[PDB]
Amino acid sequence: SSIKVLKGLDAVRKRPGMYIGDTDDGTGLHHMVFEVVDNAIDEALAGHCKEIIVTIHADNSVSVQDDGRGIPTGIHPEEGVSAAEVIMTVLHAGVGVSVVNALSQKLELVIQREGKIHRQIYEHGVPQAPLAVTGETEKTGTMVRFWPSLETFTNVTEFEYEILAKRLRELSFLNSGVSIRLRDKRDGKEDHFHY
Ligand SMILES: O=C(O)c1ccc2c(c1)s/c(=N\C(=O)c1cc(Br)c(Br)[nH]1)n2Cc1ccccc1
Repeated sequence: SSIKVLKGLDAVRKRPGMYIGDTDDGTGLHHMVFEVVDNAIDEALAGHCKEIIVTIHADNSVSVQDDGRGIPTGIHPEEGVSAAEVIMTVLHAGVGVSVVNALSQKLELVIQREGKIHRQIYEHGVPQAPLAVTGETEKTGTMVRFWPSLETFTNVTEFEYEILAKRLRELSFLNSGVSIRLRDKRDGKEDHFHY
């Protein structure tokens, strides 16, 4: 279990184009955002009047936040770690957010679910500690922030607002019930897509 997880993530770094697309022309880099957004849209669609927030941070990390159910935090018996950790680290649990985690120098997960805030940090897909309770909340949802690995992504390594805005406008149109916010903390640029 311990070694298959490290191997599944290793397999993604060994053949990254097969999982995320071109790692040199900016395709793969922006696909990283699209993969997390697709998970948030899928959650948004599972509910009513849900909202997704996509933030380009000033340090060229991206966060994707939904106000959905929250990824489950209970122990997954096969692995003996939180379901959230399994979803983030096990390739076989639509390539999945585990690809983004494998190709991220750092990833931060914050889940709001069943009265509690839960947080976990990853480096190159490796958890730094078990998912932990950091406090109380009556909000629900999932926030993923990721810093793409420059051991994978070459040449085009800076996120382009217009590439994210165009995809999110398409996704707003195709999912007319979902609110999508895009925020660029590098310059204060902000858009709200809601059909
Ligand atoms: O409450 C449940 O039964 C339940 C199940 C799956 C599940 C959720 C809730 S929320 C969720 N995913 C997201 O909300 C999500 C993923 C990412 Br990346 C973002 Br941003 N939001 N799921 C999907 C899922 C979670 C674990 C295992 C399998 C599917």
